[PDB]
Amino acid sequence: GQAPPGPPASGPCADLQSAINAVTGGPIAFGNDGASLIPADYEILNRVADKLKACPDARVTINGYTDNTGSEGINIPLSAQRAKIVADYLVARGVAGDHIATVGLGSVNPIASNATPEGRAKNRRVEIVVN
Repeated sequence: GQAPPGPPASGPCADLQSAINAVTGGPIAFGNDGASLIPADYEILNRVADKLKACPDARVTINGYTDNTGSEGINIPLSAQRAKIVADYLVARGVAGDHIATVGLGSVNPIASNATPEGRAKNRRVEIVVN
């Protein structure tokens, strides 16, 4: 079952969005595909987790994106994998996994032109959104 998403005084909390955005400096830029993030990864994810634990009442939606040059449909599970990576780190840092939501939107909000692989590398980014 799934507990009804009706939080009386839960949800609206400190601006973790702007807080985490301040550390990330925007979206989560990746530089590895096919394998997992090796040690000496991103201290930012460790930093982000800190404020997510500060207000574990909140819900965070990690949105993953991809380039549109790929086969549509696959982008969904793919970006969902990218987002899961962050969640795993957050949970590993002591953040409540049940309060973290990882989604894969594939190609939705394109940052750069897909004509160039560079832009595609930007488009495959992931963003942490606070509910």
